[PDB]
Amino acid sequence: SKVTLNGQQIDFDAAVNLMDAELREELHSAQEWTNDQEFLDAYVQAHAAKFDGEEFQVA
Repeated sequence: SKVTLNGQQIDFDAAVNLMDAELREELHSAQEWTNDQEFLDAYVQAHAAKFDGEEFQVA
């Protein structure tokens, strides 16, 4: 799928490949996800919380 990150449409699988492994599995285990965009948006929030405010980016 494509998801929107920081105003740009990017491949979700590529984004997932850049996600912190512990956070990605925590989010996957915690709940059902309506779609990949909801997953990404929650990941961005969790990444900022884990890494002292760092903005997840893909580039």
